[PDB]
Amino acid sequence: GNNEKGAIFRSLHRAGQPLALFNVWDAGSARVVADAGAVALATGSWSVAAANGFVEQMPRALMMEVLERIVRATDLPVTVDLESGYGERPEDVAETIAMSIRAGAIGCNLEDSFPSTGELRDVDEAAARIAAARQAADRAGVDYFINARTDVFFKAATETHDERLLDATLARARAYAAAGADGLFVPGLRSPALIRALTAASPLPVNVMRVAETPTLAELAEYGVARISHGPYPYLQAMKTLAALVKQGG
Amino acid sequence: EKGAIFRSLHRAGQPLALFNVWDAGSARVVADAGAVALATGSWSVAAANGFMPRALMMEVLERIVRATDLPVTVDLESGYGERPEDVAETIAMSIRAGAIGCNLEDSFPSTGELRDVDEAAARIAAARQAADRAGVDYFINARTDVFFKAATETHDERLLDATLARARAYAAAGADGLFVPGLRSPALIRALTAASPLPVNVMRVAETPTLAELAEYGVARISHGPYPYLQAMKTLAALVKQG
Ligand SMILES: [Cl-]
Ligand SMILES: [Cl-]
Ligand SMILES: [Cl-]
Ligand SMILES: [Cl-]
Ligand SMILES: [Cl-]
Ligand SMILES: [Cl-]
Repeated sequence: GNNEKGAIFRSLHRAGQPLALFNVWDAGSARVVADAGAVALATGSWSVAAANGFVEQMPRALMMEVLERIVRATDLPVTVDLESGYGERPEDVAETIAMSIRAGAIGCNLEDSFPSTGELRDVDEAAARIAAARQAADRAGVDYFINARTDVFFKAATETHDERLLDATLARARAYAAAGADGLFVPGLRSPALIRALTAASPLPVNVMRVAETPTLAELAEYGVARISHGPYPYLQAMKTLAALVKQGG
Repeated sequence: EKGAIFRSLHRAGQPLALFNVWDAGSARVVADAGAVALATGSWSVAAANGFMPRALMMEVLERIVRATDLPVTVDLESGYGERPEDVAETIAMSIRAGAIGCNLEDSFPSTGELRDVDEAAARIAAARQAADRAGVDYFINARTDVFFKAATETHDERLLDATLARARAYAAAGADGLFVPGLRSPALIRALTAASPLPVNVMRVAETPTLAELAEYGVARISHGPYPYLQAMKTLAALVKQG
């Protein structure tokens, strides 16, 4: 049942032995990833939107329909990217999370940026959305993993990534943990020293994104990361293969 | 314009090469890669969506149509309809969805058996009339399963004879193209294209022969079934295994 899937998913967040997730975008891709030995599935908002011909411009109901097809395609635990939570106010984000649970997801990514400007929400406004999500999950009686994404590093040029940004990231992480987040996702962060400092101080299991060849999975694990994401890389590789067939006359 | 463009691309010896797409994202990728038209394939769409009801295919189809300015043809399998009247309705739905052609197959969908020639032709006629009634330039690619269903060892001049007699009945009914999946023999493909009343579509099995070699056989259209989807999923599986 979904609580057992939720428990399995939670248990896989292990500092130094990280959960690696590949984002799927439909039931076919879900099945392929599960058959290739994945231990859980994630959706990615970018991949799902691209697959469906969009640039939270995809309506929530259409995302939920996609999610249900993904969930029923395999027996693996599925986490869903809900972006900023498809809601103006905290109560609206709670409805979104509650709908994700009804759709059969056992966790989410919930991000702290405004879809209008891409700017960060105030720490406590962001935390209030997390708290509403936690409450919705708690009312459902489900074991549900809220992975709180912070865009502190993601929105900053790499050359500006330093201790001040790490400190801002950690202040958000503490607020988000207190509000009921289960994990912290910090995309855009690649510095070994900063990742080490983050995992040493974070109140929550840390998710980082792999983009370049470096750092590698083994390196990230050694820094103490608990979860590794790849964004739309899987979808983009699949589509590269498709485009090359077309050009090669294959 | 889309329909007339698509029709014009069926040139014997200068064939249209079609890749079957299965969602709006794949449609865009293929278009950006230089394709001049797009096809939907039923197997790929079903696979991507976890299989299929007519409504889901039409929903998928509309999203693929809106995704690019290319002409789009849709695989309608046997036509999603018990009687010719029902096939006409499926065609009408596809036109509302923005498709400018279809593949329509002459076999019973639950068994794979061929319909008698007059019943298969009547379904083509109903499709043609539905398109004519809608006032659209719509390309009906009549798929015959003669080589698809029959044992390889019966694949001879007699099976070609059967294929050609069906093609002529289908042409008289309003078909615009003839698709003969399961036909691989170069001698039979050459014989078929020389005698066919309609531009011929063959389906590539392997990467050999080249698009150039097939063109030299006089074919007008070359398709690839679910191969593009399967290759994309191969890459996805490999990525996961590499970690
Ligand atoms: Cl993604
Ligand atoms: Cl960095
Ligand atoms: Cl991700
Ligand atoms: Cl297909
Ligand atoms: Cl043959
Ligand atoms: Cl095909």
